[PDB]
Amino acid sequence: MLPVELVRHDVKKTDETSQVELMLQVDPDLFWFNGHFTGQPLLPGVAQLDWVMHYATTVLAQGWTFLSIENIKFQQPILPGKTLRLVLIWHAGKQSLTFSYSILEGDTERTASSGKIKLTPIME
Amino acid sequence: MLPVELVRHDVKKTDETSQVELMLQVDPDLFWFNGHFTGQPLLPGVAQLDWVMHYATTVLAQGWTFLSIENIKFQQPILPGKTLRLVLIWHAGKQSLTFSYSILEGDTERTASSGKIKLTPIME
Amino acid sequence: MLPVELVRHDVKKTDETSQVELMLQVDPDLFWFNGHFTGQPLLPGVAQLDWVMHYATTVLAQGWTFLSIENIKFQQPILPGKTLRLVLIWHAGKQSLTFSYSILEGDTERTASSGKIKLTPIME
Amino acid sequence: MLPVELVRHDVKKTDETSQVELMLQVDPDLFWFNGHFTGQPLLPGVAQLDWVMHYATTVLAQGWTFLSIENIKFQQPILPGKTLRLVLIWHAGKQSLTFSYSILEGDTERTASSGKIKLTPIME
Repeated sequence: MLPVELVRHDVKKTDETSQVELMLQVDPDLFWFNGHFTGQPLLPGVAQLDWVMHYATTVLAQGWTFLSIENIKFQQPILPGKTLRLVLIWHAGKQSLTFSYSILEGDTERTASSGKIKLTPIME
Repeated sequence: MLPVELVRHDVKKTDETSQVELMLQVDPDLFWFNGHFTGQPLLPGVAQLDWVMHYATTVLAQGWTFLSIENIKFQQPILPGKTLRLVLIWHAGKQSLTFSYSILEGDTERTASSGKIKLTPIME
Repeated sequence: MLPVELVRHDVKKTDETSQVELMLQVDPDLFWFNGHFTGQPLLPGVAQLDWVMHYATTVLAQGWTFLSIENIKFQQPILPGKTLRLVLIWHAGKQSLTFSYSILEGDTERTASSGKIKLTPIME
Repeated sequence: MLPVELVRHDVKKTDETSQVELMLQVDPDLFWFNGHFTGQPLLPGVAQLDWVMHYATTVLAQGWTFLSIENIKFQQPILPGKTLRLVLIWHAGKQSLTFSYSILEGDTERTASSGKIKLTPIME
């Protein structure tokens, strides 16, 4: 279910926005790609969001959780076996979490998906 | 991502099997149903498998993990807000995990999906 | 790709609304259910819309075509081999096409999906 | 539902096979991509097969129809707005229809999907 974590950069704190960059590997053996479920395997939106939420709340907004998706945009499908760069930016002020997925192949780096999510205090 | 656990009966041991019955609630707020990812919300197989594996390895086969799907069969779609009975039977001998999902509505109980999964000793 | 047409009632013209009722059989051999594509076969939204559009413009609004989906609502999945009642109501005034799908089993009739679509004159 | 036909080369008859090549445009307005049905739009297999069968039976095997999918393989997802080359080869002897989809971008041409289908004489 989860991606293989290649590298986890240190958190870059600025004024209000925090940042963490991860290099992830989309494992061909993830249930997301099992032949019994799909013949055109690609990382679905639920998984992309889920991964975003797991890293965002364990590394940037520990006491927060999902409220809503302000906007998501899937530009390129993510296939099994791809290497991804995941950038998460959290602005506790506006309570907005910005994310970005990019596929690294050769010397190229294409954006696969990006979006803004609203989070809320836990048991606020 | 997980279902709301309603009831967890006790493990029922026999010769070489371990059974566990659970009543789960398929929360409408699961990411699996987010409007941004689908208009026809239904519990996908990855989710049905993911849940089967989670309870199985935490309640019946603690030191085991997924190897392969011997056979799965989806008979009825599972909609958001449904109440489900999940029966897991584990035969450590044949190393086979049998599961069964049924939807409870009114006085009825229909099978939604069932299957057999092969598991393997972790770090074996 | 199309459903088997069991019965096609006569058009019931009233003041502004024109109607037609079809009984359809969802054939188990439709490409929509091919094992190579889906493991949990069910009639997807595109197909449901396509069928609505095909009957609606060859029987009620001959010189019109799709513009947009004002609202759709999927309440019950449609499985392979089911018998369906399809009701189409067209109000050329408001240029609105209303549709309704219901599954007939035993003495019951559940609504599977319904919605309103806006159409526009062809080559208008 | 159908793709926009850009170019249709002539049938290329050899010794035992028949061939036709088409350049198609995957129109962003197809129902296959309607926002109400998906957030990650991509040409599904049902659509890819449906198109293959349509051109094949109207250009190469007029008196034939689908029997079964000997093998299909989806290598690259097809996004809305892409230009595709579709190659169909029909061997009436072995009654096998071979197809191949490739995406044209820049100077590149990647295979998106390919497969072999068995057809049968209609009313045979």
